[PDB]
Amino acid sequence: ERITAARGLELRCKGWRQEALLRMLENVLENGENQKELIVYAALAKAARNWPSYHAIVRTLKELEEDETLVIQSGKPIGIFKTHRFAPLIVMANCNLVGRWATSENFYRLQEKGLLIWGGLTAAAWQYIGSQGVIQGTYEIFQSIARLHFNGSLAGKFILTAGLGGMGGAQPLAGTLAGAAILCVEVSEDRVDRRLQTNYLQRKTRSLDEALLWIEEAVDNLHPVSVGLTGNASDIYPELVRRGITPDIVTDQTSAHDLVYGYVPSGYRVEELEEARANDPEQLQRDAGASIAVEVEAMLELKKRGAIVFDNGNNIRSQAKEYGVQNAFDIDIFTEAFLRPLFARAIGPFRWVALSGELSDIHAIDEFILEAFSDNEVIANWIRLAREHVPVEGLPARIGWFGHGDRTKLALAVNQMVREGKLQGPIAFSRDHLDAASMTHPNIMTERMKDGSDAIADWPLLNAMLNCSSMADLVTIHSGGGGYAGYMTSAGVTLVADGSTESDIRLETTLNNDTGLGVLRYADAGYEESADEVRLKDIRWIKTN
Amino acid sequence: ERITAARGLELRCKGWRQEALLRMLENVLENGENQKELIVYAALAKAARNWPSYHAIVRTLKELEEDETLVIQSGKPIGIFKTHRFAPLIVMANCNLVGRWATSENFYRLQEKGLLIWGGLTAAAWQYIGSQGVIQGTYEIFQSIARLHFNGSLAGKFILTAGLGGMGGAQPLAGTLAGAAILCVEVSEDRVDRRLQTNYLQRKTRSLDEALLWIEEAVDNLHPVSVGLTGNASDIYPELVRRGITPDIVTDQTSAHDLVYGYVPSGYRVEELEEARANDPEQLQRDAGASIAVEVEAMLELKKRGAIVFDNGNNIRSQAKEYGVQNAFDIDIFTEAFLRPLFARAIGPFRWVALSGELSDIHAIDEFILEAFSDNEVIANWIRLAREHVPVEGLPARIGWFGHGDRTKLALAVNQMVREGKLQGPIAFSRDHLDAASMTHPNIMTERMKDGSDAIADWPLLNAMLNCSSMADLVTIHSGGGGYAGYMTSAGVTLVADGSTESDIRLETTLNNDTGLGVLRYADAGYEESADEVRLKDIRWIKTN
Ligand SMILES: NC(=O)c1ccc[n+]([C@@H]2O[C@H](COP(=O)([O-])OP(=O)(O)OC[C@H]3O[C@@H](n4cnc5c(N)ncnc54)[C@H](O)[C@@H]3O)[C@@H](O)[C@H]2O)c1
Ligand SMILES: NC(=O)c1ccc[n+]([C@@H]2O[C@H](COP(=O)([O-])OP(=O)(O)OC[C@H]3O[C@@H](n4cnc5c(N)ncnc54)[C@H](O)[C@@H]3O)[C@@H](O)[C@H]2O)c1
Ligand SMILES: O=C(O)/C=C/c1c[nH]cn1
Ligand SMILES: O=C(O)/C=C/c1c[nH]cn1
Repeated sequence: ERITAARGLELRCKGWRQEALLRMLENVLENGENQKELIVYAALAKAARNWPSYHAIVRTLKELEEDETLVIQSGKPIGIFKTHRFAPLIVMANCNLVGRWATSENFYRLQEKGLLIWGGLTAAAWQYIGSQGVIQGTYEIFQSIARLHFNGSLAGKFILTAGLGGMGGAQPLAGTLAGAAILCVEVSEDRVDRRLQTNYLQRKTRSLDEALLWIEEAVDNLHPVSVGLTGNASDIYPELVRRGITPDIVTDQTSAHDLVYGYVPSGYRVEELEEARANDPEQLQRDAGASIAVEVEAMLELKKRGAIVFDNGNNIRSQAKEYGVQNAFDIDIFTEAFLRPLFARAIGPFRWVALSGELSDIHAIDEFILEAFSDNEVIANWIRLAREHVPVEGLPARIGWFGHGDRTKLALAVNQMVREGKLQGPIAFSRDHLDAASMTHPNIMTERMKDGSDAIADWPLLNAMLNCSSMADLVTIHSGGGGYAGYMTSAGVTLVADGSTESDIRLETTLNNDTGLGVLRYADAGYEESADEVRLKDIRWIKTN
Repeated sequence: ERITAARGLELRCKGWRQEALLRMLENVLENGENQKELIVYAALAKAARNWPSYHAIVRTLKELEEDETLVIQSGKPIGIFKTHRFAPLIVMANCNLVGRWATSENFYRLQEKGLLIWGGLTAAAWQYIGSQGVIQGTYEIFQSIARLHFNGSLAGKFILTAGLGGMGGAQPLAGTLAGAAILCVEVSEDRVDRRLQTNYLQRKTRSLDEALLWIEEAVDNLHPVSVGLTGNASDIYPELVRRGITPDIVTDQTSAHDLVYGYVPSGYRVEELEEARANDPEQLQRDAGASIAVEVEAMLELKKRGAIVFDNGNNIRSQAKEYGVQNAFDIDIFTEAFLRPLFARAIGPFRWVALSGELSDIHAIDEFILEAFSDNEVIANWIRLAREHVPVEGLPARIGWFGHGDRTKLALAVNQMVREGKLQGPIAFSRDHLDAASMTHPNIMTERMKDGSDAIADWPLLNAMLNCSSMADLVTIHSGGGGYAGYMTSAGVTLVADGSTESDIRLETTLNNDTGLGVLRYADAGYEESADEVRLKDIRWIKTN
């Protein structure tokens, strides 16, 4: 029987802050792409190191007092420590390796030995809310491209992408919300069907000709459509190049970061991957890397024929370069090219979860946002769209990109709504780690920083320490695993709006500092949007020169 | 005019917790090996990124309120954030680079660009107390060797080492406190004289024959002696091999971790190093690496002739291997070979500083320890020796290795002594980062862990987050710079015992968790001393299997 988050108002823990974390753990497994292996998303991002660790985490949370801290180490609960009730209930650090040892080869060996797990960004910290977590980011990428290259509209524009997994599955809905005709190549029919049946996906086919006919009809009419094509991206993309078909936009969101558990090489059936991992994992990686190289060569050709081509944050260019595509980094990254003006003001992927399990709670917050942020036409547009079109996945939840001060405003209003019984139960707040002071990754978040600080990992470490100092409920530091090993370090944070007045202080303190450090990180690198935000919001940026 | 720590009881800041950190900053510069370059020790471990950063840190500390946190990033003050008064006053993260970019070459380039500094372990967190900080560790190494190989006594035993810098300068006194005849090779006459005049060193010479005559007379009589020999270790060590002279113990504590600013190659004069760094830094590194290789070859030969040979934590074996010494790691590391049974109980380099500047404060704490820990003959022996023989360096301070619960006991007694006026002024507590949950370094602290977890850097990240959650005054996360780039990540903590009852809670909470996580880190790796300590001290170690 599949794990699901507890619904309703019956506490299993000593309080609602503890219960919230337990339900978020259950919720990432409920929305997980392979719950049975503790895998939440991204092929091998796990919620805990193993089932023994999971059960001991669950036991510990049920007995944890508000003035204690549980320490979790690469997904394994280690000990319980006395702190105080304005300190995190959990601090965790997942898959951190000292630099010269931070290689994929070392990662697999240590995971085999039982010593670590990769936590993804939001898997091991239990902050994943389903595909919705990434859908506004992708939609904002598509809209930024529209503004930059297509007069503000993707109507009649053709997007090609691949991957309909935990995160990739958001792309068809992001595409059609932006008015685009979007073709998503996916190797697993199982995944195609899942997205069809949750209505992230409109149409499916096994025929490329049929898919292109549908795309053509939509483009010609300026209608949106999403098509899932069963196939391998390293076969389909070169074929479009052969046919001289250049989409207007091309990206990829396959699991290219991991050549053992992620990217399916050309000529392999999904059914034989386990077999291949067991017998000859080395050949499988070589085959996956060669197929990624073919796919990116096709992307590069599409780029030269005029497509807007970009990396959607999966190290696909890094992999392609390793397997011989020397100009792979001619392809843009979505951060530097499209979203960095948002990050520079610490506008980022803020999210919240209705721990009661009641969708009416999300809808009440939706209505609050439309009323209280009505001068913010971006968030107002997004919330209208999400309320109408994003289905419930696990616990009702909402993604909503907010910047400095706005996160705090929302969370304080919601906490009061919990306190006043306008919401049925407490609300958990969190975010992706793809946020201003909380991620360092030279080929994703921090590629080509203005000051060259691409590799500086101080910032997420600072974000974690400051958030611990700011009364958050859960704080985490992650580093890359699998093919992300050695590429990134990030930090996450969870807050529980349980209605109490003491939570008001925690929410205010953490959220102002979580975004505040984000603004200063980009201000330090010389971004003028950040310097403007500092003045607008009276952030205390220290001047030295 | 040289920077010195303020003495006396006049506050320059808004409170004594803030003043304590300001004085510790001044104090590491006062005891610094090259204050003029902000360099505290270890060739390039700096207290701040640059003088502009230093002045802005000083200004900020003078105005910082107890409910605020200053964020420092690789030695540069970034911003001031509202937290609460049971949160750190400072969180800092120094010289952290994502793994694939954590190389010495990247480090130098980024330091050149003005983007980072190496913080050492205790330099950028202002936790260095002078040479005393390391002297008990070295003495415990020598005593462990004595127990293992020489019937409990180094009387009549010959120790050969090199390096009389910030940390290396402790070796002659550690040697003679243990009864040994110790020869210290040092290239700079300036350094030799400094140690002579602070009485860390008994005798100096420029003649190897004279040095060996002195060593021989002492050995023969079972007397202790310390001799500083002006010379290059890569010349002297092979010469002893040539002469068939095998000391009983051989180590090195030169700055072998950095081939640009540290290790002086054979045939270079110290006077020309600056010139060489400017013109041809690449040749200088090659020359330094070749000379380290020669020195370690000599060490390896001495080992085969029966010397107890070990690496004293300066990556000398790593460097030697890189420059061709394939069996360099046949030489023991002091952690795994001698001190790990202490680390396994979180016994570690705890230290405290009399912020009043009054030596009588240290002496009162000394007397307290002798009375309150009298069943602990190890600490009782050490304190007697240190009070008698360790000179004051900068602010009066004391090193004293204590384990779980004992650190807390000491700090609570001292805080009460501050409160009751038995001490003139507040006391700062800290430690080296060479401590149980606070250091990851596969070729120093965590070489050859029982469970193979040598590379896992989760633990210092956890130590920092938990200490932030535990009401510490300053928390830091550092990673390696120079030749340490990619090798290590560590965490430090500072507490201010200012006498208040609220500080009692902070000191208790932080110290129990700083050592408590340390015990659990070694317990997790399977060390039986740790499992014993857990039971003895009722540490809440979670069981999963
Ligand atoms: N680290 C970041 O900053 C960041 C941010 C957002 C997304 N992501 C990345 O998004 C990528 C995907 O995330 P996920 O959660 O969707 O992964 P997931 O593994 O759940 O799904 C990956 C999908 O790709 C399919 N696939 C694999 N090889 C294929 C091929 N050759 N052709 C077609 N389809 C193929 C798989 O069948 C699966 O459905 C990952 O690399 C994740 O890291 C990363
Ligand atoms: N990272 C750890 O875990 C740890 C712990 C303790 C000590 N240490 C290391 O101890 C080593 C020294 O620390 P420090 O603070 O003494 O450095 P320091 O640079 O102040 O002094 C180094 C001394 O070595 C001398 N020297 C350089 N090359 C020489 C040569 N070829 N022959 C003789 N003398 C030579 C220099 O003149 C200087 O006096 C460093 O590598 C530091 O990291 C490291
Ligand atoms: O939105 C999430 O939960 C995760 C986003 C992400 C991207 N890459 C890894 N995790
Ligand atoms: O005792 C100190 O202050 C520093 C010890 C240390 C060892 N290596 C780097 N710092």
